[PDB]
Amino acid sequence: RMLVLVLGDLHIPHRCNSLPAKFKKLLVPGKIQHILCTGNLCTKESYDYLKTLAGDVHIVRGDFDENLNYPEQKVVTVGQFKIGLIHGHQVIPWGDMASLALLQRQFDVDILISGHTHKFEAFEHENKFYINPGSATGAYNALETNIIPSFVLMDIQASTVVTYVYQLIGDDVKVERIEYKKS
Ligand SMILES: [Mn+2]
Ligand SMILES: [Mn+2]
Ligand SMILES: [Mn+2]
Repeated sequence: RMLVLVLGDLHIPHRCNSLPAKFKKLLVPGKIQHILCTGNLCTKESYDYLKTLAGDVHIVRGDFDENLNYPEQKVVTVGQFKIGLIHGHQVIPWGDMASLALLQRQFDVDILISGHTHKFEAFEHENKFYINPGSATGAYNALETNIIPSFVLMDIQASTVVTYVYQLIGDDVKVERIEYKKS
């Protein structure tokens, strides 16, 4: 059993001063084994925060993120799951076959994670799982202001992943539980 935090698009401090208090209340050191961050933290402060939560922090570079030592994309292995991580503002030209061939690697995973849109999605398709954790600070994107702050915890065990989506909907924290099993 491994617990994974999936979040991103915090945009601190430029669109948000910090993670929603109600979310910080839920995140304590010593629980989570891995953090996958879709980028757009926008500062070392947040990275340092995440490192207090878990040692194994995988983050990728989002549009305009300062750090260069952040890979654009990665494939991580947790349990028996290959997990692909990319910010999601790449938006690749089809006709560029070479880049396309490289992409194969990112599509050939059990769990695909990306961000950028600040809009949460989670669903299983053809024995793969797709997650967009949305914005943990509910930061606005260029398209709209009312973004439900959300993040995801994945509990991974063997060939099963239970994904818990947390959303700050007004006053309260709502949780949907989504089960994904690989065959
Ligand atoms: Mn963003
Ligand atoms: Mn972005
Ligand atoms: Mn299944």
